[PDB]
Amino acid sequence: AIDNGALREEAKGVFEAIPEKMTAIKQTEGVPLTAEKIELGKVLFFDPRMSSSGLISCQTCHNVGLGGVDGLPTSIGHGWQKGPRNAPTMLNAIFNAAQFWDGRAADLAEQAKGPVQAGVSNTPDQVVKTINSMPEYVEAFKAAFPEEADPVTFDNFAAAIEQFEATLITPNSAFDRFLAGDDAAMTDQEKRGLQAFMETGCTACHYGVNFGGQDYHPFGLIAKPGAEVLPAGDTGRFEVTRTTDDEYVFRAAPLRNVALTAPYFHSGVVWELAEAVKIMSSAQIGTELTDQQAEDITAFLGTLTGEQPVIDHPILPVRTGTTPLPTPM
Amino acid sequence: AIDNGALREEAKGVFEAIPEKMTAIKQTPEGVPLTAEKIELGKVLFFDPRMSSSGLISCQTCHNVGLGGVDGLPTSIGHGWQKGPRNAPTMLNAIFNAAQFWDGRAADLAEQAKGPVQAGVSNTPDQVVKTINSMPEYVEAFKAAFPEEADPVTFDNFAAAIEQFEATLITPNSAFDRFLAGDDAAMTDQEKRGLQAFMETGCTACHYGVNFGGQDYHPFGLIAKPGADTGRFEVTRTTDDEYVFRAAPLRNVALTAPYFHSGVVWELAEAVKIMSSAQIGTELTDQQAEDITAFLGTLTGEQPVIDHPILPVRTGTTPLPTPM
Ligand code: HEC
Ligand code: HEC
Ligand code: HEC
Ligand code: HEC
Ligand SMILES: [Ca+2]
Ligand SMILES: [Ca+2]
Repeated sequence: AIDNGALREEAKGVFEAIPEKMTAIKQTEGVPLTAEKIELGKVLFFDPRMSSSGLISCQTCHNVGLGGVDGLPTSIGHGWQKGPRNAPTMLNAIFNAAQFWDGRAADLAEQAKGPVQAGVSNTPDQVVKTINSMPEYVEAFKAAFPEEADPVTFDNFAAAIEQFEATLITPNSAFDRFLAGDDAAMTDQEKRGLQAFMETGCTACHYGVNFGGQDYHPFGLIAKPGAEVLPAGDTGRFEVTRTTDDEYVFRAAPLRNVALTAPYFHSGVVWELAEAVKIMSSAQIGTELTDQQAEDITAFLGTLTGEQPVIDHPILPVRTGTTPLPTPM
Repeated sequence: AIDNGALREEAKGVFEAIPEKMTAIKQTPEGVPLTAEKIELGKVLFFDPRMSSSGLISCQTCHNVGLGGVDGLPTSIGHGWQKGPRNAPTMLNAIFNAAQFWDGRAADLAEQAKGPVQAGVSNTPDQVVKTINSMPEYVEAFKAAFPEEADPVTFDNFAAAIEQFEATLITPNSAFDRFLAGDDAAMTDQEKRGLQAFMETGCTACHYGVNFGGQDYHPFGLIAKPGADTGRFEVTRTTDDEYVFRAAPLRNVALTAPYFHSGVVWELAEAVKIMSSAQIGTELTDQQAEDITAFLGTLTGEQPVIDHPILPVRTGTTPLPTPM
């Protein structure tokens, strides 16, 4: 066992490296990324005054220094949520065709907007009024949206953030460098894991540029008896189960930077990556791993960690006399 | 009115410009030298929300570098020394404040060497250290920053590193400093009338030196006027001068609403008018209040531009965050 050329050839049939840099989005030549929109989006992403309490920004739950996530079990950040979910990483989110953790199959079907806009309530008006009250924001929106008479809209808020989101990509992980042609980029163990990941059927669901993130499956995590009275490391506390009549579905989690984004699953109840791998060894989904395979895939998944964005923290617009006051709650 | 040379000369006897860059801290002689390794580790810690039991709150949360070094909210509770919720003061130029707390009884204030980060600091220290030790990138950074120490991951060192980072959170070259340094056109006529009124109406009794405050305490604080505008609050003497408040440092005041220890005033103009009162020996005309308000905007310096640190990755034995 262990031919690099064979392994690379096989991995190239199913995965793709993350690009070094994005130049446009929404190619279906798409929409040019521009410095002005990117910078406004960054400002918006870090501004806690876009929340009612004035403490919560996108950066709070999708923290760029912590793998694009908050490292906590669950939160509620978007109107489309039925309940609390683990925050997915913003890193590489631009590549995910499937935009939600879970839903009724037939409802996710005819659903266009992502989490930022889905459904979106009072918020848009409240966001715009907050933006309008600060002249530095108004000036920024006019520069980012030069062809727009009326540029401070919730759609434009969402558009500027999406442009910033497109810069939050993590090229040059060990796996990507292996893929490009560097044999020494991965260990023997990590290569054994790549091989096992591909042969045991994980790729049915975790494939393409993001190793997941593209489609939904009638399978999701549940607690076994006493899960909440058992050691947070303890094996066999949770397992995956097929939903009844396949009617409810979960997105196959995009596994890029997975080593950075514990805890795991839609409920954020698993803290060890090895345990998440063992849980995805299941007769029900059609994957079974030996102890060895589980160990090697775990080591493999560490190679999906890319170069983290280096981001200057923005200086936020000063509030003015009629900026809406934050709510205590 | 407005002999520039004379006004500048007057300002220099009572205020100082913010230095371009700090080189050492704790000069009591050559102080402690600032180093790259310590500043860097201090920045990581400052942004790391895993330093709180909830895993959500970092120093950055309440002292937000993109928001003038503050959270912009009326009050919070961040340090075991607080008697009650207080408006979070700015991190910007805090290094220069000899007075360390919003308020307290004169005596408890008198006996005390440790600032907010360390005062009264419980089980926190062990929890913090355990958390840092569980991540090898932290242990490496601590070894690099404190090379002379066999046991470098301590709560003392956590605070010492953050203190070095804090020393880079300074804001030189405000319009007032540029005027002080010789640029007559750095401030408008109104702003200069404001400087002049600030100096002659007695504000400098308490708001003086490099930070326009931050240096001592006074038996005077903000209280609400009953009712459930403009006459909503007033400054008042404490019950007998045993209870005192720190003269707020006015650097970057334009950026750090809301105002006063309770964070109940939103408009700078109103905070100025509040500080006009015979109680403290100040009295402003309508025109002086307005000129002083414009002037206080010349205290807004160059905001630090900081690369957001990439945090150490947690491991199997990193303590889990608390539901809260
Ligand atoms: C916590 C209180 C959050 C706030 C603040 C923000 N987000 Fe979020 N985000 C959060 C959760 C719990 C989820 C999962 C929702 C679900 O049930 O599917 C999300 C999801 C996203 C995504 C999708 C990522 C993907 O993999 O495709 C994106 C792009 C996203 N969120 C962006 C985002 C923006 C731009 C925010 C500021 C306006 C924001 N989030 C805040 C939790 C929280
Ligand atoms: C389709 C039937 C799947 C196959 C085959 C595999 N996975 Fe999977 N994975 C799938 C879903 C629907 C989910 C989310 C489930 C939930 O309840 O949250 C996942 C999730 C993971 C994770 C967690 C990643 C995260 O960010 O939380 C990991 C580490 C993972 N899956 C690994 C993995 C392995 C190694 C597989 C082959 C053995 C595998 N998955 C197969 C869908 C499907
Ligand atoms: C909100 C939950 C906060 C957290 C998180 C942090 N701080 Fe804080 N800080 C907060 C308040 C309400 C106050 C005033 C305390 C008082 O009543 O006097 C402070 C004060 C400071 C200061 C004093 C600054 C000055 O103007 O001289 C400093 C230097 C400071 N705090 C530092 C600091 C550090 C390093 C933090 C992370 C360890 C941190 N604060 C968190 C509110 C909150
Ligand atoms: C000594 C008795 C003082 C004199 C004279 C002046 N100020 Fe003051 N100031 C003082 C204290 C003790 C405080 C905080 C009190 C509290 O309850 O919080 C302040 C605060 C301010 C502020 C608010 C700044 C903030 O960051 O919250 C401003 C804008 C201010 N002071 C301005 C000001 C002016 C214009 C003065 C001359 C007319 C003046 N102060 C005098 C103490 C004292
Ligand atoms: Ca996660
Ligand atoms: Ca304030």
